[PDB]
Amino acid sequence: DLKWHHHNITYWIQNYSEDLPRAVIDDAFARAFALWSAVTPLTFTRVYSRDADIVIQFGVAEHGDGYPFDGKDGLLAHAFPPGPGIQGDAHFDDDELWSLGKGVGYSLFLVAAHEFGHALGLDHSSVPEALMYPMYRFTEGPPLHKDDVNGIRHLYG
Ligand SMILES: CC(C)ON([C@@H](C(=O)N=O)C(C)C)S(=O)(=O)c1ccc(-c2ccccc2)cc1
Ligand SMILES: [Ca+2]
Ligand SMILES: [Ca+2]
Ligand SMILES: [Ca+2]
Ligand SMILES: [Zn+2]
Ligand SMILES: [Zn+2]
Repeated sequence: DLKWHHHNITYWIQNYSEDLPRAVIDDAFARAFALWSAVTPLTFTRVYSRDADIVIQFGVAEHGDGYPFDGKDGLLAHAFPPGPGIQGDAHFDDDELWSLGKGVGYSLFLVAAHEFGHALGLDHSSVPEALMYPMYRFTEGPPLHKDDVNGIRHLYG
């Protein structure tokens, strides 16, 4: 689907990377969601249930959906567009080192914010400063660009 048809989105952290403490991973995901909820009518609530809209997984190689990861670097993560089942879900390649990004590894916060954009129905942007641009680059500044917000408002108002 192009967009979620309800506004109260739920998410389930199915498993964890050992790269970071669980509370840090939880917080990284919460911050990524808060980025999008500030600019949409959507809310994001954590649940402990397989019936969540956005199921979050860490995995390596072929991890059950026919879109395999590739070891260290290269592919970082992927997410399915809105809809039932696997649709909406977000998977992170645990052959990466997940971190807060400033030093070694990839920022789990930034990559999750990008993936959650796909999970809400956004495609890749052509603006290099936008969050939805198809290349990772670490930044400590505001991730959202006009294009990201215009993209998400087009879907959600
Ligand atoms: C080369 C691109 C197109 O591939 N990426 C996947 C992707 O786009 N996943 O969303 C594809 C296979 C779906 S990615 O995993 O490498 C990747 C590249 C950049 C980012 C990214 C992360 C934070 C901020 C901006 C871009 C995330 C994954
Ligand atoms: Ca990889
Ligand atoms: Ca789903
Ligand atoms: Ca890892
Ligand atoms: Zn997957
Ligand atoms: Zn992407």
